[PDB]
Amino acid sequence: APAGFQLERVVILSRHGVRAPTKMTQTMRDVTPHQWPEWPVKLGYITPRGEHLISLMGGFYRERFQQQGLLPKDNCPTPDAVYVWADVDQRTRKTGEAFLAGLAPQCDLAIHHQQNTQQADPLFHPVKAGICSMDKSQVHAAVEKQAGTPIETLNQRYQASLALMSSVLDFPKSPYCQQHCDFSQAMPSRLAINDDGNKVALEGAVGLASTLAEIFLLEHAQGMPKVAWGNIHTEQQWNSLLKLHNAQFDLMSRTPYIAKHNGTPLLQTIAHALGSNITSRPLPDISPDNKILFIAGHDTNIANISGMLGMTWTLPGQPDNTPPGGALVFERWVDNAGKPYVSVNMVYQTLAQLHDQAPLTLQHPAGSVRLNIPGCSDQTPDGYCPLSTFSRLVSHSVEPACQLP
Ligand SMILES: [Cl-]
Ligand SMILES: [Cl-]
Ligand SMILES: [K+]
Ligand code: NA
Repeated sequence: APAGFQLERVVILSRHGVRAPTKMTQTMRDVTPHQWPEWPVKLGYITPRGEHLISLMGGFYRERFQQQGLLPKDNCPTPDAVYVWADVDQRTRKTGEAFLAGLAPQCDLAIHHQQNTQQADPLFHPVKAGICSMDKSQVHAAVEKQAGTPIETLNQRYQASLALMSSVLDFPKSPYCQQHCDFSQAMPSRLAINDDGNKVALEGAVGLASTLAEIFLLEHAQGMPKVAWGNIHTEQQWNSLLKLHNAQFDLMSRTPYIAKHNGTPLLQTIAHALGSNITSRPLPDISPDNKILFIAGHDTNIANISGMLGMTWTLPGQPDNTPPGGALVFERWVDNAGKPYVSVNMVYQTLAQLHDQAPLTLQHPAGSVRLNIPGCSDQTPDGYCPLSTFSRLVSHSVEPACQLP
């Protein structure tokens, strides 16, 4: 950092770690003659390896923040300094615990989360929680705007990637094709919404391939002996398959109309934690002297925040834009005249770092991409957005109806 700059605190919005598939539907089984490999935990759970991998990130964060004077160079942080808010799911709660175990091994720290884990946390899922609702016609129009073309035509944008997915699956030899054969032709894209407008999905080949491609990446990150039945051989193939996943996320999570309805609570919380002079539902029991706020959520949350702030990225060595344990790290810096700024980085394990379970240290670091905020036209060439500007950008991107009551 520049002479005189001081790191005052950090807010980390992290995806959970490596998990088993959330579901394995009959369509997912039917589109390949091969058998999907069994995971060593319940569907949707983080695996012990996933936990380990998150702890490696915690250790990296410890080294980075110690070097910047934010945490002590040895022995436990004071507990007021570090706070975890995790979503209700096993995968997110255990990610929060694994982060603490890497950040502060054998320190007696515990996470926080919503008391009732059987209901949505409106910080992560305000629409499912009933805080606000989307208008179905507006969703359809906003997704088309984001795609730049009618959604029914989306497969035509991804012919090579869909053909590769077909070959990796051996789709033409699949029970699906014995009952219903070209992967793209068989499964045209369409946007499906429930009656209330609170459940939205991209149906068809791109949506399905997005899910499958992420499962292969997860298998790889889990160190399974057979990933995609041995059918992914090259970096180009990984990139081509994950292109479908990143596109699905751009459409279904980055699209600003959707992103602000799902992301308002989190963006307000993050901004407030960085020092924006706004009203935000307080996190229970958080200290005024908090230095590190770690929020354990989902890929969709990171994508929503990216859409609200107009941030886009590609991660060297990591084909998924929202990889397991990848996090947006928001840093509040002040210069020697006491002016506050926000920097934002995407910090992540490369595909190799996941697969190899690489130790992460300052000498052998996690990946990190410094982000441009396009609306922050005063952002410095070295990446610092004046907090006063960041605050105004947040204020214009949030949906007031979706603020936590
Ligand atoms: Cl289990
Ligand atoms: Cl495991
Ligand atoms: K900028
Ligand atoms: Na999945």
